[PDB]
Amino acid sequence: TTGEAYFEQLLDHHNPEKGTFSQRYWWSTEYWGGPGSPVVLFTPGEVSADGYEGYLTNETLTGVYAQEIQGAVILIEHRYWGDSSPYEVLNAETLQYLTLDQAILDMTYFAETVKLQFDNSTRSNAQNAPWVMVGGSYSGALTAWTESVAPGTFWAYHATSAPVEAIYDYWQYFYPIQQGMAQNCSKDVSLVAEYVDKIGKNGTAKEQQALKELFGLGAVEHFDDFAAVLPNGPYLWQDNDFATGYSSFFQFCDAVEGVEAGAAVTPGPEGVGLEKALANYANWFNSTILPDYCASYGYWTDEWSVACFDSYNASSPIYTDTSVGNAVDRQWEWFLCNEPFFYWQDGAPEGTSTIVPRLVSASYWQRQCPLYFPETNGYTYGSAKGKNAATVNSWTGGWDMTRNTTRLIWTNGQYDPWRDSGVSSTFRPGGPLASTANEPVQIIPGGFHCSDLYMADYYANEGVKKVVDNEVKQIKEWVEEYY
Ligand SMILES: *[C@@H]1O[C@H](CO)[C@@H](O[C@@H]2O[C@H](CO)[C@@H](O[C@@H]3O[C@H](CO[C@H]4O[C@H](CO[C@H]5O[C@H](CO)[C@@H](O)[C@H](O)[C@@H]5O)[C@@H](O)[C@H](O[C@H]5O[C@H](CO)[C@@H](O)[C@H](O[C@H]6O[C@H](CO)[C@@H](O)[C@H](O)[C@@H]6O)[C@@H]5O)[C@@H]4O)[C@@H](O)[C@H](O[C@H]4O[C@H](CO)[C@@H](O)[C@H](O)[C@@H]4O[C@H]4O[C@H](CO)[C@@H](O)[C@H](O)[C@@H]4O[C@H]4O[C@H](CO)[C@@H](O)[C@H](O)[C@@H]4O)[C@@H]3O)[C@H](O)[C@H]2NC(C)=O)[C@H](O)[C@H]1NC(C)=O
Ligand SMILES: *[C@@H]1O[C@H](CO)[C@@H](O[C@@H]2O[C@H](CO)[C@@H](O)[C@H](O)[C@H]2NC(C)=O)[C@H](O)[C@H]1NC(C)=O
Ligand SMILES: *[C@@H]1O[C@H](CO)[C@@H](O[C@@H]2O[C@H](CO)[C@@H](O)[C@H](O)[C@H]2NC(C)=O)[C@H](O)[C@H]1NC(C)=O
Ligand SMILES: *[C@@H]1O[C@H](CO)[C@@H](O[C@@H]2O[C@H](CO)[C@@H](O)[C@H](O)[C@H]2NC(C)=O)[C@H](O)[C@H]1NC(C)=O
Repeated sequence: TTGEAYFEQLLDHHNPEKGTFSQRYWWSTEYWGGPGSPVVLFTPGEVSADGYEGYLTNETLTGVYAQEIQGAVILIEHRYWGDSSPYEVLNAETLQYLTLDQAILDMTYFAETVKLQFDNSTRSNAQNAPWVMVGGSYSGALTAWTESVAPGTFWAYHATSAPVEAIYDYWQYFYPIQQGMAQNCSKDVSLVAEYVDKIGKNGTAKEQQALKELFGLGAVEHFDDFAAVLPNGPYLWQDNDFATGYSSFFQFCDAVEGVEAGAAVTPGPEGVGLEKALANYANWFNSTILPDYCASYGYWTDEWSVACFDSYNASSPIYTDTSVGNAVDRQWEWFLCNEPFFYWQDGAPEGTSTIVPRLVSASYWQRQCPLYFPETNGYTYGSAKGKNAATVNSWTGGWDMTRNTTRLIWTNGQYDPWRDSGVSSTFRPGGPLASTANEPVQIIPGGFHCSDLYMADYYANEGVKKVVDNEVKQIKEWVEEYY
């Protein structure tokens, strides 16, 4: 049996008397064992909960967990998304309560205090029953940070592809993509990305314009903004999966190496060279990607519109649409500018090879925060009041929260673009966290973003199956310890 309910969440957990707001949540007792049985808690994170109904199911890791431990599952919508915002206009004033501190106490308070329709008794709240927090991507960092910051409510935690370390200049976002990408495609995307830099730095107004026209982006005023489209190639890697097959990422690397989908003859490890890779890249963007791009924000109808790419128009609707269901996910942008997480997705520093133009820099992204959030009735975003990535790592422990852990399990993906801000990062001091009995961690060979949350991956790849079986076994053994 299933249901949808509303929980009256505290607006300010340190001031419970500024009042409440309504937060949307769903539950299934499909595998529930009755009072005192476990509860598996999940939030989609930085997104409306519309369409996430599958996480109540054993087609996702969350239900698989519930089936094996005979618990219920509850999907909770994160504050400020979907039907769970305390305000209908999101600016620097109203967004003041969208904070990691508040999100964390949101879950512990919910688990400790919600009056569940399938159990009016207190006997399945977190004080009298084991609650398992599961999350991937930011929700995984939320799971882990709750273990770090408010340890005593949930019984166990599983965090997959969690970016627990806040990083300002996060060029390492593209490092795993470089590694897992084909060699020829890696070298050739490096060539094009470094050419865009040389034209933007040491190049003429005429050279710059010509280059921007190869992509069909001649009307883009700022060269900055043109360089920011090129990761559209590497970005597709995050849409990968062990069941996506011949996916859009691989279609892009074929376009760059000048071949058709099932070609008999292909380039070797060294690729096709700059003059050829430049044209294929440029033609791939103008042909497949650019059409209807801006139109997918709903703010423009023109199929060949080029306005979405203008990050300097302070009046663009990507900045001024303050509605809860805006298109750019400004709520997530607030965490980046205010917490501050940053995670700015940039080209590598000068010593280091890059598949993204170095023009796409931390400053490029930082600049956009006051346009997303102009100063409102005295309030700003935190990185303008002096906060930085150490503001968060000081509090959460970042990478080093692994030092004292209890009943928390990590999964990461070998080629996950969010790997290098998580616990298995190659840049973390000492290298990837070593697995221990007390604190297990495993890396999915060849893995992408949260590639163990969909069961389609379980059947499609024998590596995921090993990882899914071990962690399901660890969550079972740990919950049994509650009795
Ligand atoms: C130099 O540059 C080259 C050009 O870019 C580059 O080649 C490209 O490499 C990438 C990465 O290796 C290839 O992507 C893979 O493609 C696999 C499918 O290949 C078949 O389809 C391709 C697409 O073409 C389509 O074309 C038409 C379209 O209508 C149709 O034919 C159909 O749609 C085709 O699919 C073909 O390109 C490909 O061609 C092979 O066979 C041809 C003869 O028929 C031959 O001409 C081809 O030549 C190439 O290779 C040979 C060497 O063998 C070389 O001599 C040639 O010159 C040329 O290089 C080629 O042999 C096929 O017909 C995908 O399976 C694969 O995706 C898997 O992996 C990723 C990443 O992990 C996952 O996202 C996917 O989900 C998927 O995972 C599944 O499969 C893997 C298997 O490894 C498992 O690990 C997973 O667990 C999962 O398994 C599950 O699903 C499977 C079914 O999907 C089940 O089997 C399994 O049991 C599980 O259930 C990836 O997309 C890309 O195709 C290729 N491009 C070309 C043109 O070749 C070079 O790498 C590069 N070299 C260097 C050194 O840098
Ligand atoms: C996932 O859960 C479904 C139920 O939601 C399981 O299907 C049930 O299986 C039992 C035993 O085989 C049957 O008695 C039920 O009639 C099935 N229910 C439905 C709705 O089909 C399914 O077996 C589970 N999958 C796995 C891999 O364990
Ligand atoms: C690891 O962290 C846990 C959680 O913060 C610590 O457990 C606390 O220990 C103090 C002192 O004994 C108690 O007053 C608290 O009630 C405990 N809280 C919980 C939630 O268990 C634990 O001491 C830490 N372990 C190490 C080795 O530092
Ligand atoms: C910045 O964005 C605003 C809003 O999208 C643009 O203003 C619109 O311009 C179109 C034609 O370009 C008019 O049809 C609309 O009526 C305008 N609406 C508003 C609210 O201004 C503005 O042109 C953009 N600025 C630049 C330099 O491109």
